[PDB]
Amino acid sequence: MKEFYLTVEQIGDSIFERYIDSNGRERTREVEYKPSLFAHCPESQATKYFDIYGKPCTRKLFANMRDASQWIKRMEDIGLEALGMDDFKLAYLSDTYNYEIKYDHTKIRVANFDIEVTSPDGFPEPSQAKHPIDAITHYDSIDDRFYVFDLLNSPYGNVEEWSIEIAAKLQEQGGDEVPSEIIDKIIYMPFDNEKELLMEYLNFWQQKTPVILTGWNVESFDIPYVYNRIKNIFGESTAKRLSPHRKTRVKVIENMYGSREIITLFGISVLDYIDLYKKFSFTNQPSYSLDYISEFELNVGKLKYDGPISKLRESNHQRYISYNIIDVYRVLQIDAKRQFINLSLDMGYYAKIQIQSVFSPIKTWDAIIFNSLKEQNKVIPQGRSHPVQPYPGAFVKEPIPNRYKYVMSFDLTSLYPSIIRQVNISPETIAGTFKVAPLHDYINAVAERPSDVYSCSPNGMMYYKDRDGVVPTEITKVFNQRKEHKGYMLAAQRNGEIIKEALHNPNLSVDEPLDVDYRFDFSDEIKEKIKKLSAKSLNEMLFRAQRTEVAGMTAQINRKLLINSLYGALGNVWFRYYDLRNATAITTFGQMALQWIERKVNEYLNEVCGTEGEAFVLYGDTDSIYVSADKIIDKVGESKFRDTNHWVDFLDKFARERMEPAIDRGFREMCEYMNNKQHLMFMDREAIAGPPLGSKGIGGFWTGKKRYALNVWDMEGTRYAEPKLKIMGLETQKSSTPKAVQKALKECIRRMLQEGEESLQEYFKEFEKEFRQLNYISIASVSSANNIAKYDVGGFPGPKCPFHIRGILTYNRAIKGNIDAPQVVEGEKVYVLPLREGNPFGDKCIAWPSGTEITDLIKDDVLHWMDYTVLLEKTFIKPLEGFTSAAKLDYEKKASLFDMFDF
DNA sequence: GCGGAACTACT
DNA sequence: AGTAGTTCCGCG
Ligand SMILES: Nc1nc2c(ncn2[C@@H]2O[C@H](COP(=O)(O)OP(=O)(O)O)[C@@H](O)[C@H]2O)c(=O)[nH]1
Ligand SMILES: [Ca+2]
Ligand SMILES: [Ca+2]
Ligand SMILES: [Ca+2]
Ligand SMILES: [Ca+2]
Ligand SMILES: [Ca+2]
Ligand SMILES: [Ca+2]
Ligand SMILES: [Ca+2]
Ligand SMILES: [Ca+2]
Ligand SMILES: [Ca+2]
Repeated sequence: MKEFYLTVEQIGDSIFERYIDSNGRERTREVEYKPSLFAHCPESQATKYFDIYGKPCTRKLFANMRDASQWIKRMEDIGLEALGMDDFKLAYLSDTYNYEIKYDHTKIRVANFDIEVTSPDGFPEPSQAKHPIDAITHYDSIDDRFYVFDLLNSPYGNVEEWSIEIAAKLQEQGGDEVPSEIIDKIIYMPFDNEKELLMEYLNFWQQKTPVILTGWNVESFDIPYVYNRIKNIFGESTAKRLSPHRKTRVKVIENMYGSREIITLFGISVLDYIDLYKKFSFTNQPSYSLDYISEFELNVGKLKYDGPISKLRESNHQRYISYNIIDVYRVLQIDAKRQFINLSLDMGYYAKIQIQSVFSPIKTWDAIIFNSLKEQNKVIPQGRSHPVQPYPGAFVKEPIPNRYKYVMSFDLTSLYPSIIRQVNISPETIAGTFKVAPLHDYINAVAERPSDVYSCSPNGMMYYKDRDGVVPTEITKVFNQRKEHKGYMLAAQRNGEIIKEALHNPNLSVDEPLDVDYRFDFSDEIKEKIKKLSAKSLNEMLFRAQRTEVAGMTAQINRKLLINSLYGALGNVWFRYYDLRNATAITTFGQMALQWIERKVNEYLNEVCGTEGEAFVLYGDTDSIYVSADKIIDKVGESKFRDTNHWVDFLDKFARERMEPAIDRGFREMCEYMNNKQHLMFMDREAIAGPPLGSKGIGGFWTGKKRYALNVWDMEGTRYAEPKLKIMGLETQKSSTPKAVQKALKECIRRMLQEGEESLQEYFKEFEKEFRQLNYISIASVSSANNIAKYDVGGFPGPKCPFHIRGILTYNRAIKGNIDAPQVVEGEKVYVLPLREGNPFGDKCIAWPSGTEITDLIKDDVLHWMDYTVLLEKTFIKPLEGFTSAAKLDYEKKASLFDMFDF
């Protein structure tokens, strides 16, 4: 079909691009690309080229890129603007693919790899690569195979080959539980020497050069390690062969006692999945280990193996290798579920950029606006720098800490991109300034109307209402494109059902899969043929209908992610269209809006319930307001409600038929007041929360800004079977807290909201004793010792020493003169427990090796002096009180039943 | 490292 | 205790 690119690169004066041919073959190309730039000219030399300001420009075509750059520097001294796209890779993509790109991921080579490197001393530093690579599994998507390169005769031991027959059996037999559907997709290659092994790994890499490279943290470890290693042994010029163009660029970094290398390989796109998972996940994981995330996303357990990690190879090789493969596999399962690489390509090919530039909102948007502008003979402004300096932020109401029974919230749609469209804020729409009053004067409609000819903002800017802005025109385009892909998706997910129903009655015969476009609901003619098709054809059509559905879905998650990252570009000094005054016009507007709708709602609810000065808005998000329906319920006794599911119904209607309308009216009166281009502030109710009918629960509470808990029944229309707990900033998932205390802290919240003060106390008492009876290692902690030697002063903790190092020294002191005891080594991993004051160890804590169990040398004292109380009060009662105090409760009664017996 | 949450440590 | 100063994630 139409060809698409794989990678674009600027190597001096030529562009090096890898692409897919019109006949589907992968091809490479070199092009001494000849760029163009622009310069302003007089109103008599004008042609067809204009900047966003309307002033004419003349084109300048250079012989090569070096000249073009050279001409920009030169143009700088003269003091004249150099308009035009200065990143020549994007201009070349815009010229070579002047049409919507339609790609076929099935022709794109995506590589996923992980390596293993045995280390006696500390964690192997990549920038040094002193330790040999004894394993390396490479999964190629084109071939759908797991290529395992297993070493066999290292300076750290020699071993037996891996056995696939074993690998698939139950561990309870010696097997490694390697998934079934993976066993036949493995190609095991055993080697007798590293240098050998390594060379083969390169022939492999040239014969199957990745286009996209993934793994779990391959960017800050695996890649630099493989690079430096090969370098060390064969030379940087036979290491640069990991680059299809023999060009690399090594960047170095280091802070105090940490240092790293990130080797950018020319001609190949690196999308580290961890880096990727942290961006599109939108879920803060308290940890990002392959192990933790794999559990979260796959409810799969941390593969077991005993002994210290640094010797798992000479100890047990079989399992050593099997856990290398499993891990590469766990990463595919996460992608097969999150589909993040697939989202990368889509967004990448949409903006026409290098796929990795997806991590940068600046590049992506810069390309979109450029391409949009170029198709109109428009010339982009030259990027000039400006001093970084903050401006007002998001208004966040300081809530009065307390309990809140009935609460329903309202959110306004895509607030910021929406302001940019309402006020018409863009760099070339600025039209003036006005004498500005205090912000309070504006939220209260006390100040004078700024203008009757221009669109304004509370900060003092005015914009042109007669012309569309470059930025706002672009936002609207992307917004309308989502609606388009929604439809395609729904129609494909709909044509999908039709096809399945057909499959219930396959026609015994031989036919073909119909030639139809799945983005559109099938015609009656098609539907009628479906019923007669065979099972082969039909099953095919289901694939293709299913393919089309996912495609339209990713397309819209894309336009959605895009729109949300725009404000991030417009506020960044390095964005080509940045302007401090505009960035501030958006932020000051958003503030005013929120506090204006606040006054209005407080106005409308006090009138409707017949009262005065009452405050119904208890808290304000940056784009949300939380209202307490307390009186709105008291207005109806709360004894006239059948079940709880009844009042949820009632409030649901009271917000749609009365709340919403009074809100829309208010946002329009503000649109005129500020005289804006188009009214776009849409604030719809989203959540309904409170305590189960006829219960003692409190409903919810706020401790402070961004810290609250709500018992939610309905969210934007969908009624929950079981109420859901919404927890924000109460830190109930600290990595520092024992898993059992995380579950207990969440339990006290549910009981406070759904059951009540009484029910709370009962439970605090319960967890109290059950916690004091937990195994030690249960409540222990982990961290590693990677700078103990320094912190060590004559055997004791030196100044500013870290807790775990204190333990690693305390342990270190009780083991002097013993050889059976597991020693702690620089870089290893350890366990830490707080010791009770007065212990035989002489310090407040102690640590020990995580790879083996506590020496019988100290075990008994450790168990006897473990400081349960300090942990219990530090991780469970200190935070618990924050909730209770603010909510006006007590997790323990001071006076109980016994003080009736006059003992 | 990055960027930074997220932990000590001090006037 | 706010405000200021450190560790350090993820990788064997
Ligand atoms: N319009 C436009 N072109 C740019 C800018 N920067 C570099 N160019 C280059 O301008 C040329 C585009 O002109 P083109 O559309 O082919 O002109 P025409 O087709 O002869 O009218 C290409 O070499 C672009 O890469 C820019 O900011 N705006
Ligand atoms: Ca790894
Ligand atoms: Ca590993
Ligand atoms: Ca990284
Ligand atoms: Ca049939
Ligand atoms: Ca919100
Ligand atoms: Ca208006
Ligand atoms: Ca909504
Ligand atoms: Ca101190
Ligand atoms: Ca220091």
